Amino acid sequence: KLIGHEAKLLFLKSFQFILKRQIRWLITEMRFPKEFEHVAKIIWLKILKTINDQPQEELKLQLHMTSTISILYLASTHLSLPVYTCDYIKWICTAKMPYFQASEILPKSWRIQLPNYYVSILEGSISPFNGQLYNKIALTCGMIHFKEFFNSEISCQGLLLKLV
DNA sequence: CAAGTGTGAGGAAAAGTAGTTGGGTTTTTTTTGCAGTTGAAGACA
Repeated sequence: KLIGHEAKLLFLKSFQFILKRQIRWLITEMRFPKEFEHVAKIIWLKILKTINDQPQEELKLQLHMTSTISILYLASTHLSLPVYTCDYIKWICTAKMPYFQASEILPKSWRIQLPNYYVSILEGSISPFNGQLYNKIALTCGMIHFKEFFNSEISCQGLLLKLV
């Protein structure tokens, strides 16, 4: 039950939390060592950097259900391990991601952290429409300045194989 | 043929809050024994 800046801070925090839970199932499923884990961290460390700057009372951040996978997608692309469609289908099919419902957290309490123009909107609101999927991957790249930072973006001779 | 600024709204969701009701205490301001006695109507010198 918190409104305003600090409501945002833990909405921030919770967002922080689930992405991390997302990443570790990431490792278990793909077993792609420290590497997958740490690149993902700093990626959001980088994402956080900008959020603090336009703070004051900037509440444009609260990321969408999609921002998290865009983040993991961007980081993977760095690592260039896989593909998007395959990743998305696999994730939905096995609920590999905690993406769908936001009750996990470790919140019990973050849940009650009331919603404050936030936390309630997190975890499992809806399924992606059209580009919409990327309509934010691009934004994240925008926030990130990702292309300069990370090598070989979107590539994969593996998507071609997957496709044939 | 084609690419590019400016921008209004549509939509979602948990909890609150509405309407309609009821419950709910609350809260509350037929003589059966006795003995005596008074007053009565009636009566009298």
